[PDB]
Amino acid sequence: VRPTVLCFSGLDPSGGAGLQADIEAIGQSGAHAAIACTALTIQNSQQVFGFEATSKELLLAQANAVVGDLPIKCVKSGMLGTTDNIAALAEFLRAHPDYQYVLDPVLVANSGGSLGDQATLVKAFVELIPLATLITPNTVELRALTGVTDLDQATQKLFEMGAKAVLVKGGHEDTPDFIKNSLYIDGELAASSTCPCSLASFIAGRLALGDSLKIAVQHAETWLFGV
Amino acid sequence: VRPTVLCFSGLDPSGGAGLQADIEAIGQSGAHAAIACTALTIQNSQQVFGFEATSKELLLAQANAVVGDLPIKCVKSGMLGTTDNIAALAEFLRAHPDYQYVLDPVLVANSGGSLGDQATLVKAFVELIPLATLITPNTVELRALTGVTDLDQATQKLFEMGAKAVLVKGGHEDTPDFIKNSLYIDGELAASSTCPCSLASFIAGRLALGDSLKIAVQHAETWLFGV
Repeated sequence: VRPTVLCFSGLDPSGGAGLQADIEAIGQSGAHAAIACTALTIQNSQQVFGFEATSKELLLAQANAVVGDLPIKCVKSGMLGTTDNIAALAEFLRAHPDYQYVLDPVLVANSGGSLGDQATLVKAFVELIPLATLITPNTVELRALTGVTDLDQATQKLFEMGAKAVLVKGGHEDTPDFIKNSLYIDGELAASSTCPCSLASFIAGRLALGDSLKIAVQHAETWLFGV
Repeated sequence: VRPTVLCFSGLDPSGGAGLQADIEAIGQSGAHAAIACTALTIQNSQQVFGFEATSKELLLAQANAVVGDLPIKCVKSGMLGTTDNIAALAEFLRAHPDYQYVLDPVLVANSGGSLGDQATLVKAFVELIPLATLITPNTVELRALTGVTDLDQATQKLFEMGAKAVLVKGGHEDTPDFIKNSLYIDGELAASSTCPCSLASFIAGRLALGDSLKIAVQHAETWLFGV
């Protein structure tokens, strides 16, 4: 088996996002995907009708079945659904500090439909921020996590909250053709790029395969520049 | 969006089988996968610890969110978990007789671990057999569905039970290097082939794209001869 990325992600039946997108991205990165499903959502391209969040017990049962069997090198999270599941993931990560971890701070669906109570989820994410090898917020997620509207100030706030590295997707350098991404490591700009961007799972795959953070981010852009 | 295959399949956290394999195969066929998850299983490469079957209500809710939004052309089923879910799928298919349907009669995991009570599931599958465009049993599944050990006789029994077409995977022509597949249409041998075989979802994708059954089966073998 290839190095494995274990994904704590929700299921989108329409196949536009969620663990399906994780599987597609990780396969294309060259790694193997394993899945601990956090929720069965009821949604399509237009709206979210609702979701059934996985219990913390069933979430950890899925994850722990993978541990010891597959060569897990990295964890990726997307939709977690509940504060219980955020806490369960933190528990899992603290039991395995040797795993890398890519935090994609999903708060809402592509359609804008609810994937949980944002106020309580934002507060719960505080626990996961310092555990991540990389956090990948878009500009909306960045502001929600920090309560700061200025992008520069919000980025610094994330580092004050314990972030190790942050890939901010979008911002003042965007155009009709590209979203500009900025990679910060320990509060400093490390790479400033673009992307013709769901990058978390691909990056996780490259990290599992032994890439440096900068090399993983670059590969993910190259992948999309061919996608 | 590409033509869509809607998959009624279970989740295997280790990523060796289940809806993950459906997503990979359907993407490579050129179609789009949508998912109605029938169960969250707890398993790895070595064993099945257990599973939590999706309720018939949540199963249909996932499926119906996809209907009307995506261009569904084909349904594929794998693990269904419960007799309730087999009945729910039959209900769904009879509401949409225009969908093609590939029945992969999953009864047990790759490891040999239980995915439900085989005696009651075999009896429940009677309902789905006549609805399928194609059934894809391996030799074990073929014998279990029919209660017949002779492969030729079991195949004819499946047609007496209302089958329209059957792709039997494996048999007396197998070797250490290849499993031989036989495609029967209306009780007659239509194509006799080999395969260097989880073919159901790839075939479903090709059917969604407008291929004939024989052409879809051939494409699926060509795919593996490069995999």
